Amino acid sequence: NTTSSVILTNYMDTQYYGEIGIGTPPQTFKVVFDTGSSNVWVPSSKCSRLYTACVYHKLFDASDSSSYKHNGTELTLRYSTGTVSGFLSQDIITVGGITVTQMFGEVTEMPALPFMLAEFDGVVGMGFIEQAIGRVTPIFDNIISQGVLKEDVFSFYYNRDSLGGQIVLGGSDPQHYEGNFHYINLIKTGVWQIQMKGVSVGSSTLLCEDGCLALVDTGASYISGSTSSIEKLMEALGAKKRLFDYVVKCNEGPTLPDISFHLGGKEYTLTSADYVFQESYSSKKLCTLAIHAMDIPPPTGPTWALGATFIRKFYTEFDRRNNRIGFALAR
Amino acid sequence: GNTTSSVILTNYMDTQYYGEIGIGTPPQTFKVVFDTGSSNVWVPSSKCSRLYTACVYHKLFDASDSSSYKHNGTELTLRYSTGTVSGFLSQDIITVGGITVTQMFGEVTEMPALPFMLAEFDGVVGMGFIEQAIGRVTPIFDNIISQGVLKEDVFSFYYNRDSSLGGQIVLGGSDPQHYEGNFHYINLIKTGVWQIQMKGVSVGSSTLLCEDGCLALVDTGASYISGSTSSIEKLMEALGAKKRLFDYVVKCNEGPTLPDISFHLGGKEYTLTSADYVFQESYSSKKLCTLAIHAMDIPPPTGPTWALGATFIRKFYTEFDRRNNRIGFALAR
Ligand SMILES: CCCCNC(=O)[C@H](C)C[C@H](O)[C@@H](N)C[C@H](CNC(=O)c1ccccc1OCCCOC)C(C)C
Ligand SMILES: CCCCNC(=O)[C@H](C)C[C@H](O)[C@@H](N)C[C@H](CNC(=O)c1ccccc1OCCCOC)C(C)C
Repeated sequence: NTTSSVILTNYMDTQYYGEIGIGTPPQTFKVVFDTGSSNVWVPSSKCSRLYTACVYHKLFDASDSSSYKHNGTELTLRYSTGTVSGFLSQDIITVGGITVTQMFGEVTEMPALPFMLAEFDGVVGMGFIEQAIGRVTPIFDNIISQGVLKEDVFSFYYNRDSLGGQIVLGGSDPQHYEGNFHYINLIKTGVWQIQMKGVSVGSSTLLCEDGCLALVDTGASYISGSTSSIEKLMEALGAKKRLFDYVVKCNEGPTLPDISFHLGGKEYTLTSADYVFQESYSSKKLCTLAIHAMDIPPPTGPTWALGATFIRKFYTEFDRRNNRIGFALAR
Repeated sequence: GNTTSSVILTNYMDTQYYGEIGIGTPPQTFKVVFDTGSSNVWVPSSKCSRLYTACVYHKLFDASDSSSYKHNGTELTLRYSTGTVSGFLSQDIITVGGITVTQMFGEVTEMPALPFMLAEFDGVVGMGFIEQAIGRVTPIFDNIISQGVLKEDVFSFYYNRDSSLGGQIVLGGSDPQHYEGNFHYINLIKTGVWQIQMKGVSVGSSTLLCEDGCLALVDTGASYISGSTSSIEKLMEALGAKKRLFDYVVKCNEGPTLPDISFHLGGKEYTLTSADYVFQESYSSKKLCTLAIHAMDIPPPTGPTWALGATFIRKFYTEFDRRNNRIGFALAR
């Protein structure tokens, strides 16, 4: 019976990473926990000094984990934000309390933009075996294997910028949501994607009636749409593009409509407050939105994806055993 | 025997963790610190001259309202690492969460404003052993233990990342809703004090410091992790932080990059990443955020020691096991 709770760090509301320890003795890295992919990886005490990205991070030393059993496979993880390439090996990862012996990637090649913007070191994928590049069996399907935690559900709390945020493997941590869940169902097992039958703005449904797809990605900073969805949405908030990104001007952020994401029956609404990055109400300044365009490519893509922005407002729970997702007001 | 009481605590800015005791019949309630570095109990006294303006700003024990107060009057002076208080003895019934003890305590009559003008708590409930209690005033935990009440002769401290309950002490056990993983116990070097042998602090990668060994008192009534000036400043050299008089300070936009500090308590490696020890009020180029580790030299009564205060208890649930004279740490949640 377990609830293993991993406490997270909220770095500027653009990224929340918590920590695993790998090896015996454990070597701890800060990692993001990603429901949009399935492979666990950390940098290697091997990663080329010329990837400022290796240099900078923390690096796994395969020769200090007594328990380490190498394997070899050149792994190539193409992520929607950049592609890392390393080689596969085995050790003991400690998650919270739990201890799983898990094959992971040792990243060797690591392309600086963006993993040097990564304030973290690696990713644990809470995704599916079906997404796992090279059928390496993911940590949750594997922790599940040993049968220790008490429900195979795991949930995410992301806090506003303090606690920071937590993952609870085994159930929900009830102090951080209010009311009871209402679940939405996976379209097909293999992805934590669900169906939005619309995105409204204030009142009027603007797009995505005759619904479009929703990836629920905990390893994502924002709400994302296709360039042109996001276009029409910005176009309606009044928000305008500055150079990179869209802004609105701070004193007017109170004015903006709500977006409402109609997920299966219910409506998950977000106010200006939840999506405008409000460093003041100054009349004299521009304030960024936390909704962003990002083209996800088509295995998985092209899809809208609900990352941190959504999850700060709604506690999410990933009900692995019923292949569905729950949401409740987070607090 | 069998009982567990739990005291609840209020967390003021991860710096002050105070709970509340009731002394007297009727009870005068006082906000106090449950301190494992000292072993006397004291509260400000009605007789404190209000020229000490800490006594103007605190709540005082007016002993002519307790029907139970038993005079005793021996003066004692309490010399803490941060400042000294002086006063005399008294006896009355203190309540420490449900449990009731008659207890000899100090009525403090001279309370120097620095640093107690700065303290949200009114007094101290020393949780140490009798070998460090000034004047042998048999410590509150030995009194509850002679009462035959508790399920186990242990107390546990849970200090919470501030922001709903601030923390919780359990008397007689350990609450497994605030720890995960298994306990890890480190034995005491001597009986008399909650101090354990520690070998090597690691900044980032290599055992930078306390290589061969040094002591670590695990003091719940202290906000920071302390180390000897002669040793912290080298740790501080490495982290590259600045001295600003009483604390250390780093340019705020560095914080979230500063290398993990690791502690080697008795056979495992307890580790703080840079959230754990950095008071991130900003991510600016300007603004200096404060590191929550700073130097301070505990005097050689209790050796010169590293003191592991609320920055470590905040991550590892601590069970002070008096019964086997050892301290166990586990993960907090
Ligand atoms: C198996 C190959 C992946 C297939 N699936 C995908 O690519 C999904 C569309 C999305 C994918 O999971 C995506 N979440 C990956 C993320 C993206 N991370 C970054 O690119 C990243 C780098 C620097 C700074 C921030 C970044 O995002 C962190 C967001 C997490 O904080 C909540 C991983 C690497 C932590
Ligand atoms: C029995 C006499 C032995 C004295 N020995 C010692 O001085 C010990 C080594 C340290 C001692 O435990 C020390 N921690 C005492 C504490 C320290 N507190 C303060 O100095 C202090 C003053 C103002 C504001 C806060 C302070 O710290 C409280 C921190 C507790 O919150 C976790 C007392 C005065 C409440």
